[PDB]
Amino acid sequence: GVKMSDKWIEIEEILSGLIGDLTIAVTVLKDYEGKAFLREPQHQTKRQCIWRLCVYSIVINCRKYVELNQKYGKEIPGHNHIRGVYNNEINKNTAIKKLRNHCVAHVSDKSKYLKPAEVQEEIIKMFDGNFADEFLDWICPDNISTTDKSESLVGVIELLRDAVSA
Amino acid sequence: GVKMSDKWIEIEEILSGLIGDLTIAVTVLKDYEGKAFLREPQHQTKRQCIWRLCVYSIVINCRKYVELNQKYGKEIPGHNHIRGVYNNEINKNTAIKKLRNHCVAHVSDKSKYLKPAEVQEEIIKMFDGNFADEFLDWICPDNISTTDKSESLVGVIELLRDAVSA
Repeated sequence: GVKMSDKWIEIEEILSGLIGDLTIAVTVLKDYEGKAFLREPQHQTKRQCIWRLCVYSIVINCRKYVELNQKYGKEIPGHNHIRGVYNNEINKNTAIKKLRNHCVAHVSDKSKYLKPAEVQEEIIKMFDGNFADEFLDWICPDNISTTDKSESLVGVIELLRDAVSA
Repeated sequence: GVKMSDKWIEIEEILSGLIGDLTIAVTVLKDYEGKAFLREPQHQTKRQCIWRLCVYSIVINCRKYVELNQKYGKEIPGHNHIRGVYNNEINKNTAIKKLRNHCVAHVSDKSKYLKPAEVQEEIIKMFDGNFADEFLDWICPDNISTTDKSESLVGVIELLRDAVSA
């Protein structure tokens, strides 16, 4: 029959998942980047596989954050602005959607397919160069505790979760 | 205009990606499981996030293996059987598709949505219990080199890749 949507339950859930998945993808990636030997030529394949593992998860979740936004203008408005800012950054960075789409597409759906060299290019575009620090810190900085939560995606997503918990 | 499909190029690519992504997801998961402190209560969230990271990737790739199979009966037939066996195991294990679908679905598409407790249940179903060893070893065993390649998903996928390289 009919019922209440419990929108807010679903939203708290999704927000919480976003915080954890984005945080862990960054942490894992940084952990492995801390192993210098992985930058050697005989480990390139393995290293690339780690990057895809973490990057695919980041892009899937960045898009989810946008999709949540476009579904729920039912949002607390004291943060209405910072939220749109992060929403906008993600759309601006088109490598994100491109990577998500490829990673998630059905094998038969080749309209979204990126060849391996293309995936590599898209990853460089996403990070805006050869250095991951900026983008990673923008997703989730180390010791996010002592951090202006306006200054990272995960902090902003936490700003919303905590508000919704009320 | 019209051209050759270069099916075989695409297939070599996808197979190669499958080998690397399945292998790394298992390796990462095992690496973190080797850190005993992560099983403590204050780390449950983080530990769960690691499991989702790796499990989502495994399920996405297991399904891709099936989808590749259903798209290309153009396949070497000396391995025609082992391939269908692994294809069948994956379909049999319905938690795999369920998890894939949830992880990949659009936020607005709630026909596939699993609540957090449901995701946890599905993960236990996938592993057929509280111990990951069997399923993980079935995906990709340690030192896969000294291993009957018929005895793991990744070995079988390597059996095909290597053949296709010809």
